[PDB]
Amino acid sequence: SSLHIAMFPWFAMGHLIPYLHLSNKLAKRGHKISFFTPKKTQTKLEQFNLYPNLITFYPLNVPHVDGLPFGAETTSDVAISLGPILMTAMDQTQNQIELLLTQLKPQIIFFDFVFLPKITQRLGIKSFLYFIINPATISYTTSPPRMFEAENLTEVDLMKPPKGYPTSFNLQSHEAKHLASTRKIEFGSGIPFSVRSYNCLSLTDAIGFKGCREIEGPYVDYLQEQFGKPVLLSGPVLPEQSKTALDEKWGSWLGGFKDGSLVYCALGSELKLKQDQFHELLLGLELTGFPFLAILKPPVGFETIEDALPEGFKERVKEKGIVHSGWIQQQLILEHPSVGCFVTHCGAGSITEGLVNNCQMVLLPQLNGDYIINARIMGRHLKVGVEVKKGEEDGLFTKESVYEAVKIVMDDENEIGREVRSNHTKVRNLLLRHDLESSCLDTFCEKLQELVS
Ligand SMILES: O=c1c(O[C@@H]2O[C@H](CO)[C@H](O)[C@H](O)[C@H]2O)c(-c2ccc(O)c(O)c2)oc2cc(O)cc(O)c12
Ligand SMILES: O=c1ccn([C@@H]2O[C@H](COP(=O)(O)OP(=O)(O)O)[C@@H](O)[C@H]2O)c(=O)[nH]1
Repeated sequence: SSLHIAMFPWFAMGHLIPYLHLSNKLAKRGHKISFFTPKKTQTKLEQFNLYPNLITFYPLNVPHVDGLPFGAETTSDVAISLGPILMTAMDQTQNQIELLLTQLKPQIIFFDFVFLPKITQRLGIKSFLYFIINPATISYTTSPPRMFEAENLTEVDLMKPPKGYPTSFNLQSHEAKHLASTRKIEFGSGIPFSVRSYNCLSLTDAIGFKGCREIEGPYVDYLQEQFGKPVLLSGPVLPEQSKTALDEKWGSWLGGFKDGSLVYCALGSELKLKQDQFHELLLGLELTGFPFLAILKPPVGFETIEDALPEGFKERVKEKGIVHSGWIQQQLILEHPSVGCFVTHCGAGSITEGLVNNCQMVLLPQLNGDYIINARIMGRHLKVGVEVKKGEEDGLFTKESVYEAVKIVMDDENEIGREVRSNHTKVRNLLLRHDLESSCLDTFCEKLQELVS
C-alpha cells in the first residue's frame, strides 16, 4: 500500500533539492508527498517537482526573529553567521507545522533539526530524521560517546574518532579546533549545535540517510548500534532530470571549448570566501592555463565580483575564464562534455553530482564538518579526487596548491590523475548500476512500511 509522507527539510537549497529528488522517486512508486517549503522559495522548487499530482507543496511563513534579514527564507539569503537565527525561525514554525499535521494526517514526516517527535507521537505520526549529510559526519561528532564528554570535549579529543567508529582518517589541527568550538555555539533558540542534532537522534522514531550500503554502510551500522533504532538508507539520491534545459547562454559558451578541457569550480550556494583565498583560488585556476568557469559569491567585504578580482585578472583571462555570482544549473553544467575538472567545496549534493559524471574531482572542502569529512572520504578512502593542501594551523591554501591539484588530475600522463579517474569510474559504475538505487529504495520503502506497522 502507498504511504502518505510529509517532508520538512531545513531551509537550505542543499536540503530542499535532495529532499525533492527523493520525493520524486517515492512518488514514482505511488507514495503521496506533502512537501513543506518556505513560501517564496516554492517558486524556485517547482522545476524539480516531476509528479505534481502526488507531490503537493504547502507554504510556510518564515517568522520574524530579531537579527534575521527581512524576507529571508533560506541559508542562501543570509550570511553563514546568521544561520542560527534562521534556525530560531524554523523552531518558530511549530504552530503552523502542528496545524498542517492535524489537517493532512501523514503517516510519516521526514525532518531536519527540529527536535517535532513529541507532536507527531501525540498525533500518531512516525517521526523520521532524514539526513542528506554524510553519516560519517554525524557518527564522528554526535554519537553518544562525544555528547557525554559535554564541555570537556577538546580539539585533541576531536583529532581521534569516537569509541567504536568504523573507519580511520586524519583531521588537521585547525579542523579539530573548528569542530571543538562550533559544536558548542547556539544554533537556534539557545540550543548548542551538537546538542540539537543529538536531541533529534535521541527523540526520533527512526533515522535515515542519503547513501548506499557500499559506501555509507559502516556509518549507518555504527549509528544503529549506538542509538538502538532503525537507521535507514534511501539510496544515493541520484539527481532527477529537470524540466528546464540548460540556459542557452551557458550552453553556447561551454560549447566553444574542446571536450574535457574546462575546469568548473563552485563552492555551493551558502558560503563566501575571504578575499585573500578568493584571490589565491582564481590565480591558481589562471595558472593552469585551462578555460574555467568559477561560480562564487563576492568575497567577504565586497559586493561585486569585479571589485574583488586580482589586478589585471579580466584582461589576462579574456574569454577563457568567467567568474560568475548567480545561481546556475550546476547539474546540467557538470554533464556538459566541455567539463574536465570539478573543483568542489565537497558539499554532499555537489559530490553526488560530480561522482555520477566524468569530471575529475579536485577537493577544496570549506570549513564545515561534513565538507571536511566528505573530502577525507573522497580523497583517502574512495580515492576519487585530489585534495588541495591547507596549512595545518591556519587552514589556508596557496594558488600553487590549487594549480598543482588541477594540473595533476588534468594531466593524462600523470599516474595520480589516471588513478583517481579509474577509481571515479568504479564509483560511478557502482552508483549508476541498474539495480543499485532501485534496490536501495525497495529496502527503504519496506522499512518505512514496517515503521508505520
Ligand atoms: O553540516 C552539518 C549539518 O548540516 C549543515 O549545518 C550547517 C550549520 O551551519 C548549515 O545549517 C547547513 O545548511 C546544513 O546543511 C548538520 C545537520 C544537518 C541536518 C540536520 O537535520 C541535522 O540535525 C544536522 O549537522 C552537522 C553536524 C556536524 O557535527 C558537523 C556538520 O558540518 C554538520
Ligand atoms: O549555483 C548553484 C549552486 C548550487 N546548486 C545546487 O545546489 C545544491 C548545493 O548542495 P551542496 O550540498 O553541494 O552545497 P551547499 O550549497 O548546500 O553548500 C546542489 O544540488 C547543486 O547542484 C545549483 O544548482 N546552482
